[PDB]
Amino acid sequence: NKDIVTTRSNLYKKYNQVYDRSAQSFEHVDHYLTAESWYRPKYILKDGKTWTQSTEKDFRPLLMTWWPSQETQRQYVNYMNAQLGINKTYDDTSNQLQLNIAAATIQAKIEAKITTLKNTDWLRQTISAFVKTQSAWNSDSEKPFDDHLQNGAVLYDNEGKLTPYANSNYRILNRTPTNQTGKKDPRYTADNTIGGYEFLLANDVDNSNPVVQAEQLNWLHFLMNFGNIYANDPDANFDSIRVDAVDNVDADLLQIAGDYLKAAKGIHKNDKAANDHLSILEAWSDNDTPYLHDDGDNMINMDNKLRLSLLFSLAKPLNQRSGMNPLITNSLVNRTDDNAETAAVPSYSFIRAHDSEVQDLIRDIIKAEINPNVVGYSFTMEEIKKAFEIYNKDLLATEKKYTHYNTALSYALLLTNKSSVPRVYYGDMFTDDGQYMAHKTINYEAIETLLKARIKYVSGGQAMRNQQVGNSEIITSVRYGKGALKATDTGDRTTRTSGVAVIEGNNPSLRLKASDRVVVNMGAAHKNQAYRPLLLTTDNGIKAYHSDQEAAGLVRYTNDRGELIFTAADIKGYANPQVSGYLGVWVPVGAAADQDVRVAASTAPSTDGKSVHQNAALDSRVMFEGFSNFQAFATKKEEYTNVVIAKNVDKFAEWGVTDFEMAPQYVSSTDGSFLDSVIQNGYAFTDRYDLGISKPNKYGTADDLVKAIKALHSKGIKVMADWVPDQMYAFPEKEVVTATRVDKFGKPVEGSQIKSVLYVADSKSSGKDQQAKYGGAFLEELQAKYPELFARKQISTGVPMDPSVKIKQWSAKYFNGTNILGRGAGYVLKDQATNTYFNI
Ligand SMILES: C[C@H]1O[C@H](O[C@H]2[C@H](O)[C@@H](O)[C@@H](O[C@H]3[C@H](O)[C@@H](O)[C@@H](O)O[C@@H]3CO)O[C@@H]2CO)[C@H](O)[C@@H](O)[C@@H]1N[C@H]1C=C(CO)[C@@H](O)[C@H](O)[C@H]1O
Ligand SMILES: [Ca+2]
Repeated sequence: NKDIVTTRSNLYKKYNQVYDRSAQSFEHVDHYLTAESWYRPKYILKDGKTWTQSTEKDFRPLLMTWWPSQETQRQYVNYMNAQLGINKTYDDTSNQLQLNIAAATIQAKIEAKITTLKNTDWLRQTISAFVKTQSAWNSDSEKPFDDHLQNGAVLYDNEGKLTPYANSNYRILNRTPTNQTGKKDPRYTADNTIGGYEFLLANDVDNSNPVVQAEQLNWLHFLMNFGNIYANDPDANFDSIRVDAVDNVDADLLQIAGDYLKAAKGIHKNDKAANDHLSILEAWSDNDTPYLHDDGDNMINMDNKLRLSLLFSLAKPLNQRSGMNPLITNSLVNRTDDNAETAAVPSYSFIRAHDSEVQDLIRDIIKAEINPNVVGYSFTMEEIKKAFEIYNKDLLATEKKYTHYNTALSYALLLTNKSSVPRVYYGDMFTDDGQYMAHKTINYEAIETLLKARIKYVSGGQAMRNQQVGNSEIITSVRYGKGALKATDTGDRTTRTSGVAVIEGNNPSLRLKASDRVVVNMGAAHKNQAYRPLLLTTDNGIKAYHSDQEAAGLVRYTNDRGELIFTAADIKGYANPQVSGYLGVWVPVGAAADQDVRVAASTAPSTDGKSVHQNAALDSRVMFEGFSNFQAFATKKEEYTNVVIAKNVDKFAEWGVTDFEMAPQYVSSTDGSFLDSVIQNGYAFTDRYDLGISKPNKYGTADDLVKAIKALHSKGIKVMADWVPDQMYAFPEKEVVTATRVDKFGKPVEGSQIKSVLYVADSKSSGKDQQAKYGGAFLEELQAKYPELFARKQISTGVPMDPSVKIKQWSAKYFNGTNILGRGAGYVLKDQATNTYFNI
């Protein structure tokens, strides 16, 4: 209640009283005081000598003259004595007068050191360190930890009497696509659970708040007009988006993004529009794909079934590997005989991504050889570097203990499968660490060969076969050639010189019997035809054939029925750094050097109520995830990722890349509280609009980004922006909130001292950043052009988006809560007499 009276505390107690009752003599947060707060007293004991008359800019720790309890005063006195070379300690029976005289001595010698040592910085550090020793002011009162990635979270109370500026009518949690109405959707049964959880990392954005929802749409419009807005260059806009962390945010965002793409880009009218803005989800629940399909196929999800199938049938260690038939049937699309003009559901397919099956491997290495107590993905840079030593040796072993086997086999399937958009991971062609595109992996040659051949040969219907041979099994996968959807189609000239056969085994012990025959039906267009190898497993790796002349001596022929026939002389198991099993790829002889069997999207009207259609034109696309979490930091400008991308767009065009998925371009925060802010990938940020504008991002300056987008567009490659509405990191201004310790679903942890309790968070942006410039700056334009976006009543809330408020400054009122900050349950100071919080 406004008046810190200093009585029976410190011998010097009438000089230490507060300068005035003004708030400007206290370092306060929302007019509360913290254990680390400093204040301006009336007099300063200058050099610990003379009670200097004035105080001006002379702020001193409040813990120098005031304490919450006598026990804390004693702890402070013992601590500060040790810090200042005063060899006296006071145990739990010493009395008040002794403590006040000790505190006076400590004050005097503090002021001596302040005038000796130039500044007060050391005192800030020493006071905060002491405060961290106190359980009411550190992690101890925030325990027990839980399986939140960062050990826990607190949820901000919607009605806090002491913090009404942080109140909310929303904070509706866990409204995943499965759980969007607050009840588990009865349509979707592949996932038993509620399909996600609200609290993932750092400060959790409340995407149930209509004002926030509107600001998310503002941001989306900004990214898709980045060229126009920042550089007045319409050739430098992002073309599409990736929706990050779908299962940790309110699913209303899916309708908002879809609606926006329909209204602003017309993706629902024809395939040309849709494919010009092909947008994706990172949505891990198996309900998300049927959900997104019922929603209109306005975006596409990953095929997680196919992914797991590749992982467990090919990538895992030999003794943990599953049988091979899942590669055919355990997918969105059963590829036994895929003869459809248009598959039932669109999707993209991958084996590794910047996060998936990379940071998992680094964590495995750390947990098993460095620090067994590693928490989630909260690595230190030192742990990361020691782990990449192990990782990089394992990559080249024949017997891998940590990294994937059979990468080239995985890509042989991904890049010749029908009915999916493959997404190539950067770190599978180039090293996961090091400078951008500086070092090829051992699989670069095979993968590049596959990408080029995909342009030239991959089209038509598909047939996958699983054949038990000798002591093991193989699969064949065949594409019939352009224009041949069914195996009986005899084709035209281009059919004859396209199509492909892939043969794989996942067991190095594979031995065929002398009587075994692998009869690969190529299709009715390929009777009595010469075929040559594209990829062949060898003893030490994979031989790639880049031309018909490079393979001139290995030609073989189909019989009169269009069958290639293989025996033990052709197929056996191998064990080398690239293959644990067997891989062979064959193409028909004689395709023109410029043969291109891809197909452009039609402008014919769409008539089935979906926007994206998995047909030959979409199957003609290739997505490229163009970064690695663990890229080195550029040492000179020519090593900047976006600079290098601009310098190699010819390479991406020759690989058939149609969609370049760039890293998130937001300037990263540097708090190091998660992997993303340690290696600074772009997913941990404080300013949604700072795309390398105030400072370069890890990939270059904003002009480097503009030039990279233009260079990609100059080859017809579309460019994808990473929409990250889940969380934000490292806000520069503190705020006092009413909070409750919770699990990642928002359920309160009992036995917790944080329960409708004052808590100090970092949750205000500066008001002088890009957010303050652009926040809500396009809502009037968007409402004017597209009123129906603001008319829709969103599913989770029952109301429209609310664009009547612009978010120029983030504040706790717009967030569900935060990961625990190690500040404790009692950081906000109370008058001990009245058990009342101090306020000004
Ligand atoms: C942090 C990163 O992963 C997050 O999701 C993880 C899931 O919680 C895992 O369980 C795993 O999914 C399995 C499902 O739980 C399971 O039910 C099944 O349906 O599918 C999986 C097993 O087959 O997947 C994730 C492991 O990475 C989170 O949802 C995801 O969005 C996160 N990655 C992006 C987001 C951020 C934060 O902005 C960044 O940390 C990353 O770099 C982004 O890529
Ligand atoms: Ca969330």
